Amino acid sequence: TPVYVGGFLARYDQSPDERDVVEHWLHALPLNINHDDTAVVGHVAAMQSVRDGLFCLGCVTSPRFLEIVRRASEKSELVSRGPVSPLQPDKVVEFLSGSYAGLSLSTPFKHVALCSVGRRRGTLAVYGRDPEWVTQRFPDLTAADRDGLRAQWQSGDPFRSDSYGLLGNSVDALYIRERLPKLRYDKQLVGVTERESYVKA
Amino acid sequence: TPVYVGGFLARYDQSPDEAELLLPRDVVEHWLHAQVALPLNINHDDTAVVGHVAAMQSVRDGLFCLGCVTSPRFLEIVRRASEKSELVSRGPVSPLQPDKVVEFLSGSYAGLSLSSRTPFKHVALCSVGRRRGTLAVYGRDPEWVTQRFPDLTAADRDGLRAQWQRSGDPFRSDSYGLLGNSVDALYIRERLPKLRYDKQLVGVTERESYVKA
Ligand SMILES: Cc1ccc([C@@H](c2cn(C3CCCC3)nc2-c2ccccc2C)n2cccc(N3C[C@H](C(=O)N[C@]45CC[C@H](CC4)NC5=O)N(C)C3=O)c2=O)cc1
Ligand SMILES: Cc1ccc([C@@H](c2cn(C3CCCC3)nc2-c2ccccc2C)n2cccc(N3C[C@H](C(=O)N[C@]45CC[C@H](CC4)NC5=O)N(C)C3=O)c2=O)cc1
Repeated sequence: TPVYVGGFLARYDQSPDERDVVEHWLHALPLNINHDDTAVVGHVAAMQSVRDGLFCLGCVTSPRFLEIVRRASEKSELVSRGPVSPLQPDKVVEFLSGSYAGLSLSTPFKHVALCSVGRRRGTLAVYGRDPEWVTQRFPDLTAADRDGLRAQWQSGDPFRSDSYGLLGNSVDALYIRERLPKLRYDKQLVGVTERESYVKA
Repeated sequence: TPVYVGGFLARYDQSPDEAELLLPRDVVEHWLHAQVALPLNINHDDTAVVGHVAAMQSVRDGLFCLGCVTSPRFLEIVRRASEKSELVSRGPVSPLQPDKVVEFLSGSYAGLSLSSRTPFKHVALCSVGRRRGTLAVYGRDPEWVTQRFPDLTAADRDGLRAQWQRSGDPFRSDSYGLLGNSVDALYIRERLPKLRYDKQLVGVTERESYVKA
């Protein structure tokens, strides 16, 4: 029972302190925790460029990883408080949404990384059990674009690390400066403020 | 080898944001005159006892306490995890020497929080205290850690030292517990800002200590 995650990898809307490049850059891409090849959880399942940025849709497949997340979610207050509105409890989808709230890329496309908060602004990670559902979270998207994505989505366990790794990668995150302000930005920007979701930001 | 941790539980010069966090000097000192040794845990969780409180003392600027982290099951978990933490790797500053375990405690559990009505229930290592000034300073030597705190005076340290001259591993949890509790901390708002306020308040300039704030 895998988990999809979707978001923008790069946001044309925003000027860095760091569209042609990407569409050209196109014609098994893996997905890991925080850019650490001993921590591959699953794969990208689609990329696509649109009116406002590069958008990505990846799948989270690893039995050992998901097991940590399940166990770890059982001992989290945030998770226990559940999600909102009419959304139904999903301990695993909520704990990811909290832990790895951000997305980042490195063909020219090396891999996609789930991280606590992303390098390039506007890169909020939306988790969920259904790919259509996660695309439907982002108002800027269109159904022609979802056609681009659904076209793509419609080994063994590659996970070297363990809880301890994750435990250590987690408290690095705690010291990234003004991360919660940055994360709420990608919210009021990519519109997952509007369509309700499992996002904890 | 255990790790001591020290800091303010409450600051008299500070007005709370919640009315329920009032502890002033007259109430603290009354309780100190009141009559096991108090346990130390992670986030007020009775399953996460990592050791004990070794001393408390009312002093000019507040209530201060020194605590000891003895648990081998806990410390082991921490040891394994600092092994995989970029912050730990970057390393401490100035002339300090690397202490992976000490550094990771300083990151994960930057704060102290008292549990109080035997009116002192316990003390809690936690990622940030709701009282301000509750920065938690870790180190291998009780003295050294109290020397990290400017507001303290020899008379105050003599009272402290006189309490640390006082085996049932009490920890009942695991990495999963701490994993889940960490991503809670991620969504405490104005956390890093608040820790930094704590730093400047109590003197701990961080160029003389393992604090990571
Ligand atoms: C506000 C903020 C957010 C994030 C971070 C920052 C960070 C803070 N700490 C530390 C802080 C203390 C302990 C942890 N570690 C990191 C960190 C950096 C690199 C890899 C892993 C981690 C965890 N951070 C976090 C996650 C992912 C990041 N990147 C950079 C990479 C990147 O620049 N890749 C390039 C882009 C263009 C070109 C040249 C480089 N090609 C590429 O592949 N990228 C796009 C990312 O995924 C990243 O920069 C910093 C601040
Ligand atoms: C800026 C900020 C800092 C901390 C928190 C806040 C928090 C945010 N989240 C959530 C947020 C998302 C998931 C976790 N959980 C917590 C939380 C609370 C209690 C225990 C564990 C956790 C993790 N938080 C965290 C740790 C310790 C706190 N306490 C409790 C204690 C306390 O109030 N003890 C009292 C005082 C008077 C009376 C009734 C209670 N008698 C007592 O003994 N104390 C002195 C504190 O500092 C605490 O208030 C909130 C904001």
